[PDB]
Amino acid sequence: MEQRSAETRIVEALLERRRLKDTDLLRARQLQAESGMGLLALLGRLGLVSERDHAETCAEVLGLPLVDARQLGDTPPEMLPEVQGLSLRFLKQFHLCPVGERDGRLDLWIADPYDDYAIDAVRLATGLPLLLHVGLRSEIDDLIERWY
Repeated sequence: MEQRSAETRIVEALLERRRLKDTDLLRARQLQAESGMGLLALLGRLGLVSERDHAETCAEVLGLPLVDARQLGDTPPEMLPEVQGLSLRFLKQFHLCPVGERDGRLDLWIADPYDDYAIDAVRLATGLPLLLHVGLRSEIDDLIERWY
């Protein structure tokens, strides 16, 4: 049956013949991520979908909570050292912010909860399991400047 895209299988053949390295792909993907050419992100940037409809619909489809900026404080809470792993630059680029730990889990406030690239970058850098809370992109961005 269907399993992988044609492009995935071509990249894999190239990797097996060592015409690509694992390292090439981490970099390509990083660049793809920074391009902002995802579908919803681009619709947003064109003015065609409000932050709120984006936020609400994302929450709803993924069965996630939606957190208002008024439900958070004006300084970061105390958090396990390795919210390092997370540069302020990374937070701004992907519009997300760690806002808490209860208990082993890191609460992550995120504008694009469908963005597995960014969520897996945070899982990896942090080594903590995540709990996802959706917010409006601008609210998250203001929080970031405000705390950091």
